Amino acid sequence: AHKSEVAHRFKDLGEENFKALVLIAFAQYLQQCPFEDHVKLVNEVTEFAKTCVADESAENCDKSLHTLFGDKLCTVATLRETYGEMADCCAKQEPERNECFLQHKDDNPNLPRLVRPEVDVMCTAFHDNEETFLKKYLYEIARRHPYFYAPELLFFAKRYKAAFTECCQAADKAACLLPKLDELRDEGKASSAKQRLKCASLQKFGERAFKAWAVARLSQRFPKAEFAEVSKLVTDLTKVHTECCHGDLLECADDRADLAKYICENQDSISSKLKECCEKPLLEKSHCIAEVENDEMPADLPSLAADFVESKDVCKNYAEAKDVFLGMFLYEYARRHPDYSVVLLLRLAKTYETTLEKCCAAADPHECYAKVFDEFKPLVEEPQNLIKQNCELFEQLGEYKFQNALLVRYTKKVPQVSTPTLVEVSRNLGKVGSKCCKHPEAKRMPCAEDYLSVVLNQLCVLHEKTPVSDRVTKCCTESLVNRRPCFSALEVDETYVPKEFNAETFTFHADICTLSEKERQIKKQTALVELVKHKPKATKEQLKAVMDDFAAFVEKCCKADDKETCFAEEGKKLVAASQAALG
Ligand SMILES: CCCCCCCCCCCCCC(=O)O
Ligand SMILES: CCCCCCCCCCCCCC(=O)O
Ligand SMILES: CCCCCCCCCCCCCC(=O)O
Ligand SMILES: [Co+2]
Ligand SMILES: [Co+2]
Ligand SMILES: [Co+2]
Ligand SMILES: [Co+2]
Ligand SMILES: [Co+2]
Ligand SMILES: [Co+2]
Ligand SMILES: [Co+2]
Ligand SMILES: [Co+2]
Ligand SMILES: [Co+2]
Repeated sequence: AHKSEVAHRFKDLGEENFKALVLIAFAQYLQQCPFEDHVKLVNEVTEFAKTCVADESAENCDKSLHTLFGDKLCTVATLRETYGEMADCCAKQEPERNECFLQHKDDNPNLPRLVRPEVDVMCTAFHDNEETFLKKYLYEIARRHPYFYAPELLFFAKRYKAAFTECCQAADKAACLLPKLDELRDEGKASSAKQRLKCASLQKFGERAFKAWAVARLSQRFPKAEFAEVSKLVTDLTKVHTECCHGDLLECADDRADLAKYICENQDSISSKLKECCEKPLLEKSHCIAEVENDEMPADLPSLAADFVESKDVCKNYAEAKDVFLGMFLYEYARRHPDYSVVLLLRLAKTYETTLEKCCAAADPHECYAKVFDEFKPLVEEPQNLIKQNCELFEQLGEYKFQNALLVRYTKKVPQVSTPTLVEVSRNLGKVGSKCCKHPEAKRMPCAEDYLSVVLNQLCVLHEKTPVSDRVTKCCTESLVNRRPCFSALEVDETYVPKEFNAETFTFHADICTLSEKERQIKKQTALVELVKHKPKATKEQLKAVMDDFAAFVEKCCKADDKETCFAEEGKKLVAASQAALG
């Protein structure tokens, strides 16, 4: 396989893992081409690989995968028809050609939404046409998420299969399945957004900013590891994110294996918990190490007060290699705080920095910087107090009513954002409450950071494409440490011009009674926002009193025969009282 990289990779990867990545890849570059067309390209390329395994001497096996992929893209007939100047790439050398192709990938393709089929239909297809069933999904998921790291999407497509295995052969397949599909969807939609943010935050902020976030996260993960070790990994980890964001998966995947290789050797130098993962095969090893549990910190926890306070060379050591010192601070503090959000640990370091800038210029440095660890406690409480205020509320209200609290809350704060956005974001923010309040107190803040980050990012992408607010924009275009407290610090818009009434917005029909919870709930939540938009000035009590009356209205007309007249004639009456109530 010296001659042929193809064969080299068709052996490092399964045929099954290969065929899927080739499919993923082609979708990701050629988003508009049909499935049938692609599975044709897949098989042409697969048959070609095998040939090279047998004889690496076979013609066109010697070629680099870069050259072979491009050659196979330019094979496509509708390349000039559908993809225009993407076809012009095909006239260039393979350095410029591949880079050309990457530049034409649509960050947001305009493809219809994927409408989930009824379980019965799906399960039938899972049985009768499994491969076809499972490959379209990778296709549909990939066309829509072109920059998504193909190997991650390979792990997602197999957890998918395990749900049809489990939920299809069950009494109630629907009630079983759709919460596992919405679950994976949610985990997959998160992972997509996490990859954008990671790549975005590398360019929109410093490599320093990324290296710092990295120090802190890896110091929690591997607490029993020297600054020098941690430091080295931060470097290699940056190298890999900088490359994977360039977009070349081949080098990206290679670097990862190499890094994982380094990690799996030297494992006693890094962490205990890396054994499981380190056994795993190529693509998976890297995947697992990213997710490995935070290793236990050494029993001996030397006071960080001794080194960074209550010492003389604090200001000396800082003067030379301050970013080593700051880094050393952050490392030391990070491993002694795996329950802290990373955006917090960084905030603390920007403090220690900010402090030592002032206090080293000071006449008495020792007495100047003696209360730095007291400047951290307000910063630890703010995110902790919002964790408890919010998880308190959640338990009382349950997920739906929690969501509805958030809807009313945010609609007043930013009434300009479309009802659909507000509804999605609030729903999703509910799931953060569900996901993370089930985590114990320690583990709560990391959890929040992960999910908020994506929810907040997705929001911050959507909005900026179609801006409606100054205050959302300031927060999105702001530091990663300061992005969340910026949103938290939002207040109600007192300048809003209440929306006009429209009865159809508050009309309702019998369907709702038998509808699915999700789609029923969303119907009601649209109304809630629309209500709050139309009457922002209204009290909790006032809105509750309506919500109580709307509730009973449904409970009634869904226990009615000829519900349709009920809904119309009680909806006329409900609407009228409501206007009276809030008018
Ligand atoms: C509104 C979502 C409900 C779930 C709990 C949210 C709590 C927000 C505060 C915690 C933020 C942690 C990240 C950070 O340290 O900035
Ligand atoms: C347009 C949607 C705005 C969503 C705001 C997300 C805020 C995330 C942090 C939660 C902090 C508590 C709620 C708040 O007061 O903002
Ligand atoms: C003032 C204009 C007419 C308003 C009509 C009532 C709309 C309220 C719908 C809110 C949904 C409540 C949530 C629920 O009960 O699950
Ligand atoms: Co060979
Ligand atoms: Co190899
Ligand atoms: Co059968
Ligand atoms: Co998506
Ligand atoms: Co390359
Ligand atoms: Co390289
Ligand atoms: Co002292
Ligand atoms: Co967790
Ligand atoms: Co303003």
